[PDB]
Amino acid sequence: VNKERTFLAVKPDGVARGLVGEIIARYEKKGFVLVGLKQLVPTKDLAESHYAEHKERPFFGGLVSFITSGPVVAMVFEGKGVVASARLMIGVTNPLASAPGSIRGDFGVDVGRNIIHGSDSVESANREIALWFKPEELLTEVKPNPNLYE
Amino acid sequence: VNKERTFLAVKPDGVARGLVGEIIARYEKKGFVLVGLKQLVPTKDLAESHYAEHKERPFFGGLVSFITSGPVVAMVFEGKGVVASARLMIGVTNPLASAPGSIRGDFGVDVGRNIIHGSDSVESANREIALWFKPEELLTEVKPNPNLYE
Amino acid sequence: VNKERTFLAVKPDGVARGLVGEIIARYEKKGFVLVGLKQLVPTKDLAESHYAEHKERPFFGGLVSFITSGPVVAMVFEGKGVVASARLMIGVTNPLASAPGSIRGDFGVDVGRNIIHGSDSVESANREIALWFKPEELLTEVKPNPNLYE
Amino acid sequence: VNKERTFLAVKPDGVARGLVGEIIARYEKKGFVLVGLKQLVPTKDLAESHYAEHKERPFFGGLVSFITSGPVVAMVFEGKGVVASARLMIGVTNPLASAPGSIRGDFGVDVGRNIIHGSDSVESANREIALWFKPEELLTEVKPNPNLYE
Amino acid sequence: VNKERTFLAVKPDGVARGLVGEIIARYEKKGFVLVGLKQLVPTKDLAESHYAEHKERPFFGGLVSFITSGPVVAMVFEGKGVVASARLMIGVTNPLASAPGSIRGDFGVDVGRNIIHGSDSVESANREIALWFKPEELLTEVKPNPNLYE
Amino acid sequence: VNKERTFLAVKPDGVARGLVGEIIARYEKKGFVLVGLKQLVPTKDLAESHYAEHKERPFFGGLVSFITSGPVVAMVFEGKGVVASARLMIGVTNPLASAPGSIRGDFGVDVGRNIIHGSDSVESANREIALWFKPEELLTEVKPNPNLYE
Ligand SMILES: Nc1ncnc2c1ncn2[C@@H]1O[C@H](COP(=O)(O)OS(=O)(=O)O)[C@@H](OP(=O)(O)O)[C@H]1O
Ligand SMILES: Nc1ncnc2c1ncn2[C@@H]1O[C@H](COP(=O)(O)OS(=O)(=O)O)[C@@H](OP(=O)(O)O)[C@H]1O
Repeated sequence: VNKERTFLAVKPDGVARGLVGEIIARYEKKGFVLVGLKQLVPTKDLAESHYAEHKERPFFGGLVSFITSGPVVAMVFEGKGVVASARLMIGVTNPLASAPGSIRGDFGVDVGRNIIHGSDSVESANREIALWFKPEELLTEVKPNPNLYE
Repeated sequence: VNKERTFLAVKPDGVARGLVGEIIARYEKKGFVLVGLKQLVPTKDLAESHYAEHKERPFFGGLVSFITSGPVVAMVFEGKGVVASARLMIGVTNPLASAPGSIRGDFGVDVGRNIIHGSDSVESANREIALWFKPEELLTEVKPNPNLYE
Repeated sequence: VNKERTFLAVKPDGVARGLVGEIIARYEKKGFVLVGLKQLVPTKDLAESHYAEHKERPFFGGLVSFITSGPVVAMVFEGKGVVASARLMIGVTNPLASAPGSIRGDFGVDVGRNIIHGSDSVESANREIALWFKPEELLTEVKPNPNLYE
Repeated sequence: VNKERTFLAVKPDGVARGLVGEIIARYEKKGFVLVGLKQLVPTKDLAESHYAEHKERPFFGGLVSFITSGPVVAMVFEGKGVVASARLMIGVTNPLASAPGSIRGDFGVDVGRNIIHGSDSVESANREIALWFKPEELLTEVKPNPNLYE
Repeated sequence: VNKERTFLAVKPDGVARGLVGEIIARYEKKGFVLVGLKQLVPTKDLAESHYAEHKERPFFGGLVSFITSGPVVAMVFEGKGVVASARLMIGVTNPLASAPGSIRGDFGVDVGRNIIHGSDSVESANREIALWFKPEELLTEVKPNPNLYE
Repeated sequence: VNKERTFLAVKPDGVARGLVGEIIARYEKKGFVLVGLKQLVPTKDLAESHYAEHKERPFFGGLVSFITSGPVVAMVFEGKGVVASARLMIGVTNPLASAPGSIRGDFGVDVGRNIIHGSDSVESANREIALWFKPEELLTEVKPNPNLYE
């Protein structure tokens, strides 16, 4: 349904490099509605929890540290197939393998500093959202440009 | 030869969402010459005739209505391999499956409202052109940036 | 009223330099609705008539010749104070005195090749329109983004 | 000092027309740091309090309603002379009289729907900020591109 | 004559902030031809000589130091009235006072780090050019888009 | 290592069509540092040597001729995996087969005039670089945005 949602978060490197508006604009132009938005610096707790499935991976160490080394613009978009489209638009893990046109492909270079995070599945979406956003912070209703869907 | 032409038409949603300029600019930046251009509201007759090959398809119903529910910017471009290139740049039918950088992949979200139409073969081009444009409305001669071809 | 109209025409140099979409996009982004659009090569008659008020000026010679030396994308936009806003966005006669942000300021250099024409007054608007467009070629109705006006 | 801050808020039409990203990007490109950001629907109380100085003005009626008829992206930027600069970049009250390059001059058309609001004085900034943002939602420290200041 | 030239130089902050391409593109779009281009780190000797006219000015110390603290992309453009046009495009000394649309107005914030330098007069152009480019490094001939001048 | 380098060169058509700034900006946005830059007209000697590997290929004649028919903007970028990243960004030989988003895919149409050249391997990079730049013209040190690498 045209009410699917995903969790996106411009990480400390996207924020510091001034890529917040560019990244948001790409999604707005696509047709997805912003449903929640806010800036905060993640806590170790939030980072670990957010990155739970990578608990015993060599990189989990650095993920947690960096994602809490500064402000993060957390956000929630909504729209048909937003979870698949978002990831698609984001690119692939390694910015260097990301095709031009995608976020990481156009702006990224080191997997350590790959600008943004997008939920991988509606399952991780629903969890990630409920982790970063008090339900109060999300639009109870949404009306997309009528020229978007049939 | 560097004289092939394709028919393109920003559909009611492209036009209504204000994507006429961006769409044209993308092909102008590519190296193709506008040989014709015009805005109008297609008639049931033209829509049906335009969508002939999909007469007995479940969606044809909605195709003809929508493409006539408002203004359409019909246009004809020219240049080497313009037909294959236009489609590539337009993306795939479902905007969600269209790669970033393509028209439908950057601004589309529903198959029902997918912004633009490009001729799929030189065969359909020749026909589609002849349908929307009286031959008088088309450049009898063209001169592209000399820096474009060899 | 939000129904005022103006006549714009990307001249042979804007067209040849590939500035059609860029110029159209600027107006679309502003909030004005396209009401008519078409491409044609002006005839000596049309040029002279169009440039009537400059009949005995040293430059009238060249204006007429050049504006008929190639295709011209004639168009008609609509919206509140479109005639004043259009000119504003176009810039001033001499591209070099045109501030950055305007069309001529960003793209122009020689007054001889100043990319575009915009009607100077609603009076010249109403005349110019009726000169370049058979009434049939203009939308009988218009519905702008409801987010545009109050 | 390089710590001055101003309050900005993309109004319902900016948000609805999908201009959140572009607006933010313009200030990010300028050199200012986002110290706070969030989206919400203002309450009659906040709108009235926000528009206090215009209590007995004919338009105040519509100001409070509209700014509460939908989501608003409130945000706080920081940097040298940010208040005077923001306003300059925003343009003048009437979007039609706003020069190209400014926000209102590039995308606005009606005084009623003029996209964004910027604090007019450091005095109103300090107040406006304190109204929409709990001090917890604001960066306690900021570090701008070292290439920005001397 | 359409062969006047000016010396432009992206200072260390423009270079470090990644504004080289944007700045060149702005002039390329305008109509001016690149006649010389190169990246180098100014030597104290060159900075001093280049800033000769401000020898005993308070800021002279920092101008020389900063402009040699890193790579500068020196360039020479050519075109009718380029010197007055480049300056207009660059904006005014204080980036805060630069109108949106201008280089300094779109990206600068401190007078000390104001991105780029443009010759002030044809007098200074001829001089400045002769100072940073060996005559061999400048095009002996130039052919601008024929759609540019009359 | 984040110090790998590649040789890029905007060919005469990219230079003449005014794509220099756009092409540099694309790489600047990606994360790569400009380490050398300059504009020159290739001599037959250099074109031949540069195209050595295609000595007895049918197209070799035109490659050498065309690349010396005008100014070429030679440049050397630096960054982790730049050689494979630059190539990806450039697209594939036939601009018609280049995906949208890539340089050749966004602006090129003929294999003969395909805008830019990027080294194919670090082997060719080291060689090509050594051929168009005297070691003195390349930065002896580089400091990329700290928000780029881990
Ligand atoms: N090698 C390495 N070094 C550092 N950080 C890394 C590395 N591999 C993965 N990551 C980041 O951790 C998340 C891994 O998600 P993936 O599903 O892409 O894992 S994998 O790398 O593809 O195996 C994912 O973070 P988010 O995308 O922010 O969720 C990766 O970007
Ligand atoms: N010196 C000179 N040489 C060539 N062409 C010229 C010259 N002066 C004006 N024009 C063009 O003619 C129209 C004149 O309109 P203006 O009202 O601007 O006249 S004036 O030049 O300001 O006196 C106007 O054309 P449009 O803008 O296409 O209507 C000018 O661009």
